[PDB]
Order: sequence, then C-alpha cells, then structure tokens
Amino acid sequence: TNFIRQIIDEDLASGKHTTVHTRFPPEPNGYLHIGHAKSICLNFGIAQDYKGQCNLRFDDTNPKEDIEYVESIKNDVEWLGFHWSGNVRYSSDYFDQLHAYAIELINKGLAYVDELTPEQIREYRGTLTQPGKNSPYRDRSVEENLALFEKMRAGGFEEGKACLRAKIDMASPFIVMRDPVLYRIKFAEHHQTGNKWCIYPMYDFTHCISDALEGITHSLCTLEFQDNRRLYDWVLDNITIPVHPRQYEFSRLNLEYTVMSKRKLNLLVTDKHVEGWDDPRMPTISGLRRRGYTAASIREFCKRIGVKQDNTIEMASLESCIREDLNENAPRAMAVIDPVKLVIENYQGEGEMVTMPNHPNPEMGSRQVPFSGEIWIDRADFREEANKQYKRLVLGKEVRLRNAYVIKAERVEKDAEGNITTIFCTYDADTLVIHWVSAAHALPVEIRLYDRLFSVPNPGAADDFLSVINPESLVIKQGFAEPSLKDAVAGKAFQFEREGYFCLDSRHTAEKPVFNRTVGLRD
Repeated sequence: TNFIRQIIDEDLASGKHTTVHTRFPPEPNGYLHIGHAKSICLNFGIAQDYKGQCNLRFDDTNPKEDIEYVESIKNDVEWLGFHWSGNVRYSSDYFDQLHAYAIELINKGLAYVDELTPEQIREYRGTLTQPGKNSPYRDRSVEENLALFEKMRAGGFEEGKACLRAKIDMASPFIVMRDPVLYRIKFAEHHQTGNKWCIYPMYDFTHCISDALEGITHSLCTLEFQDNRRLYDWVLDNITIPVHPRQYEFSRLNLEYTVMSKRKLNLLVTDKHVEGWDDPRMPTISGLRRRGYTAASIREFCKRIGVKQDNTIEMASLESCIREDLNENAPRAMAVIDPVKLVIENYQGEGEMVTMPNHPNPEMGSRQVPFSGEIWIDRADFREEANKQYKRLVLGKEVRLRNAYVIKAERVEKDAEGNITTIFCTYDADTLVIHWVSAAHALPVEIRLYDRLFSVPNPGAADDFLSVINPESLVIKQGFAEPSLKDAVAGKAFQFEREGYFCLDSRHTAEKPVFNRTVGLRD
C-alpha cells in the first residue's frame, strides 16, 4: 500500500521497467539489528512479490574484513525467510569499472585531480552558511588530470598529497555536491587484491555505480541518504551506463525502549551490560532469536511499522507480534519461579499422573504430569489474608490446581527471619486456579526474566546511552519445573501457565536447563 509499491506499479505499466531488481547493502562492519529488518523486509519482500529479484552486496572497499559478519549477516537474512539473487556481490568486484568510469568523467572535464590538503579541502568547502571556494587546481586541463590520475594509481603520489574530485558546484545547497572526492590514496594491501590498487573510490561514487552494473531497478535507502541521491543521479547521468536505478527513501525504524546506533550498542556489549551481541536484551536479530522471537514474528512486525504519523514504534507492537505468535503455537507447560513448599497432610498414597493438554484450543494431544502430596507453588500465589479481589489460595480458603484437584489452606510454618518455610493444607478426594509442580518429580530449572533495556521511552534522543539503562534488565532465579521440560528442544517456546512465554537458552543444558522469558501474557 506504500508509495514505493505504487511507484513500482507505475514503471511497470507505462513501461519504464519490466521486472524488479532490488538489493540490500548491509555492512561487513557489524551485526544486523531490528532496524536492518525494515530494509531487509522492503528490499527482499518487494522483490519476491512482483516475482523479481533482490541482491545482497557487502562493501569490502575498505582495505580487516573479519570474515564472520558476512556469514553472520547471510545467516540472519535466510532465517528471516529471504533469498538473495545470484552470488553474494562485493563492491571490490567493480574496481575496474569504477576506475574507468572515473576516467570517463575526467575526459568530459567533469572530474579533476586536486593537490589541496584534506584540511584545505575541508575549509574550502564552506558550509550550509558560508559558500565554498574552487580549488586553485579546479580548472586543470583534461590531459593534466588524466596524467595526474595515472600517477596517483601508479603510486607516484604520497597519501593525502592528491585526490580526484568531481567537478560540480561549490555553491550548491547540498554539501555533498561541492566537489566530492571520488578517489583517495592508500598504500595498504586490500585483501581481495592486496597490492593491485593504490587508490580507492569513495562510498557514494561506488554505491551508485554498483547498482547500475547490477541492474538495480529501484534502490531503497533510509532518509539520511536523500541528499546523496543528488550525487548519485549526477554520476549516473554523466557516465555511459545502460540502466539508471532510482533511489527512494524509507524512514529509519524508531523503536521505543531501544537505541539504534553503533556508539550506543558497542558500549553496552563492551561493558558486560549484556552478554554480548546475541544477548536477549539486545535489539539485534541474533539477540531477538535467543530471546525466543520467531522469524514469522519479526516479518509480521515489518508489516505494522511501514505498511506518515508520530512514527515512533512502541515496544508493545513488537511484543504483540511475538506474544500473539507464541500464543497459537507454543505448547503449554508449568513451572514455579518463586518456589514455596506446599504439602497436603491428608494426601493418601504416593503418586499418580494427570492428563494435561498441549494447548487448550486439542489436536496437539496431551502428556502425563506427576501429582504427589508434596508440591511446589509460587509464593506469590499464597496469602494468609487478602481482600475479595485476591484470586488465589487464602488461609482458610482454597483454589483449583490446574488439571489437578482442589486444595485448602490449613497450617503454615515460618522461620527465624519470617519468610514462610512450608505451607500446609488438605485436598479433596477427587475433583478431576493456579500453576503447580510435583516436588519429587521436578526439574531444578534456571529462570532469567528480562525486560526493556532502558528506563526511558527514547534512550536515543536521551542524554547518554548509560545513566538511563534499566538496572534490573535481567534477574536470574532458580525455579522448579515439570519433567516434561526435559525434551524441550532449543529455540522452541512453551507457554508456562500464568507466567509468560519461554524458550531454552541456547548458550547456557542437560542437568540444568535454562529458560529465557521471551514475553509475558497479554492479561
């Protein structure tokens, strides 16, 4: 329903375009967070809709590839459900064409070699306020430039002593159009060509050329690149290339209770404020996965954030998609988080097994859960006294143990400190509401309750990505769970009756399974 799909519709009928070819230019410098999901979703989604294509181009132009990110990014992308066209493209692939296309501009008197220092160039460029000035080298001959550029490429110039700039307009209302550098010198073995090159293209120049060569029909970038579009079109309109891809901008995702920066994040990771990048509190895709979030869940999310307003997404939106998703597919199960000892004195015999669904709404079958006279309950669920509102086990009353029998609070023992040490009560001959678990038949489980990473709605526009972090973004507690939670595979979630949605922590096992609380109940 967005303007983009409507513009693509256009260039589809009138004829401007035949199919559709998009791309996703991440960065082999970092990990994909939830913001990248939007671009990922628009570029690949749009491509599989009009039965067309979308490529994946990393930018290794910078001669420290740290081979892991590219594989990490590819994995994160397929997990989402998207597939990239052809092979994984690399900007370093195009060096020859970039280099030749730059010569072309030199021949048209549209590019020149500058020997003004990077500091001078910085000043001569002026500002949004003070106009810029032309380098005293700006009007050099087509032949001098041609010659000085080969000297550069041949290594005859020291670093910073020369660069090749586009000759556009120094009075331009767009700072990027004031003779932006196209090439710089760097005596340092790349890693895909090592010592083949001595000069390199600047991003802008490289980004637009790559798209053209890749047959990109529609090039989507966030709003911050709208000015760059002017250089982008300038370069394309001036070199001899077959197709001319157009740039359309979408807005950056602004998710409340989360920062969308490198500086911000990088700190966190490097401070133990999180267990690295995949941490369940992080906004990274890898981190949301370890949290319990599903691929279908993030995709469905992508649909609400862009399918124009005070466009500042609240966490409830992301939360809603996952709760709603795990609400229909996560088998049910029980577990106590604040275990308090409940014992029935009149419980005859040793034990039995009751019938418990796999989901209340059950083609999912069931499972036998042990029921003894020594059970574990949450201490949040007991109270010597409470008003009418209290919906649980009073001191002279009772409640119904899920899929079990009815209880009846009787005696209650304390300790030297005061905190109860073992509730007492009876039950009914047979009745076959609160969660519970057999003490004998129980799994000593670890429970990590997460929460929003920051105490402010907008940690970004906030003062500092620190003095505003949620101190208790995580609280680890040992709880007791049913044996059934022994087969639970990794990454799969379950709804723990009256507590929320949880999944086994992929990092921390066998004798001690760790459960991460993905999200809670809507209630």
